[PDB]
Amino acid sequence: QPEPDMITIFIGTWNMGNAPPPKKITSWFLSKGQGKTRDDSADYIPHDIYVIGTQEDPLSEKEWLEILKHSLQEITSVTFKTVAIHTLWNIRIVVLAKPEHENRISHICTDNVKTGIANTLGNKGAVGVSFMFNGTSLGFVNSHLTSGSEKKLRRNQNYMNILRFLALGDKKLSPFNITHRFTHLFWFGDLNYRVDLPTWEAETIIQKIKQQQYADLLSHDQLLTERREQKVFLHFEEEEITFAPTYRFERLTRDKYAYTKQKATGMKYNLPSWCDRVLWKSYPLVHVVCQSYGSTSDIMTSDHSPVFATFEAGVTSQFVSKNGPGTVDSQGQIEFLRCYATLKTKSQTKFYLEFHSSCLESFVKSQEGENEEGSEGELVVKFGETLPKLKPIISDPEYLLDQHILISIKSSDSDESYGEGCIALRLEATETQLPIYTPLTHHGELTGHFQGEIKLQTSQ
Ligand SMILES: Cc1ccccc1CNc1nnnn1C
Repeated sequence: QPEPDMITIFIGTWNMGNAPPPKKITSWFLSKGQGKTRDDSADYIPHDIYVIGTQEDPLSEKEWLEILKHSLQEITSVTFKTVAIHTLWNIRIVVLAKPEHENRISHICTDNVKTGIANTLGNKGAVGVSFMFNGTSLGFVNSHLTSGSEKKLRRNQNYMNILRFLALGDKKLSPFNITHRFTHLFWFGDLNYRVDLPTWEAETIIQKIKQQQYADLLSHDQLLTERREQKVFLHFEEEEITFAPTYRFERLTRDKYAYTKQKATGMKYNLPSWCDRVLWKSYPLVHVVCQSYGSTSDIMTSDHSPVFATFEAGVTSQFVSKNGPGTVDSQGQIEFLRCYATLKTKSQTKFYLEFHSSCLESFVKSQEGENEEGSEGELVVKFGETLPKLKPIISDPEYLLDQHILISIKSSDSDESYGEGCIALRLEATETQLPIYTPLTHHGELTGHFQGEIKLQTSQ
């Protein structure tokens, strides 16, 4: 029975509005409703992995698991295995997988982050799950960010706290946050970004929604504008939105948006918004294709509609050779030529690199680089041809060309990372000097760039 080179992943996010669900929620898992929807001919084909994020979830873990499993069993006639479940307050994540994957999944981690301080600590934050699926690392984050149209900068701060402090994936990747630890990272939830238009325009917005004319609304969506301005979710992708705003509905219908200020809302307006979102970030040149992104039309217990997204995702096998794992394969090597880091820092410490990869027995520290002044004020750290030759555990090109090298540039004075990035080994040629490039980030913000050339030797 061959190991897969692709899987499909279902991501759901639903703010349940503290109400129990209706008796039937199958439309959610079938990607049916509005937006980019799944073809009917696929309805009985199970996804490999289902990741369900809820917010304002009033159910126990047991109660929700029973509903989810019975829902999937009805669609697919498969009894899914529970990989992980984790709840912070009323924010929950459930991962379910086909039983045939049970012995492909390992290294399961869960964590949560509570956002805010005093007043603002006690209901918002995030939960996450990570695991290995054969040779591929997968991370999943469900966040419930700060509410309210005038709090976009708080949401952005919530995002940075979650990616700094959520402890998932391989703890040996010490310089790297969750935005670098996984082959594929899915980040979803009630992100709570709003359509930034005047309150007076509420009825005009409703009109536009009834006409399925979303362009003049999406151009004011805070998440799209903040992402464009590099304020949040740097280097994440989102499918185009082609479904109506998923908040704020009158319960028990979808015919009415409930936007007007009420005592129950703290006298705040809730103009129709795309609060409920799915984004992802995958390592360079790894297959990932969004095959659905939409909202259900028939689940009406909450003031939000559920959102679904599904993905094809490339996966790799747990590779064994005669040599690695447990030794190097002298027929393999990775060389960096003429490499330099450009850093936004004002600091004047010396810097060194660390190379981390599961194709290495352990991470590799470089010598210090040579600091020069860039023309437009910046720090350029030159490595020349000084970088250590990396010795992969396996030389087979079917394995090595699918790997990645994480790079951290660290201060010699403090050993703190000033920037992290990632280089794919999925090269156009072996035994050939080829350009490489990654942006560098720290705490998920842009801090610089790393560029140079690579020369990869495989057994072929
Ligand atoms: C509503 C539902 C529930 C469980 C499984 C499938 C479906 C809809 N799919 C379907 N019905 N007839 N043909 N097809 C493709």
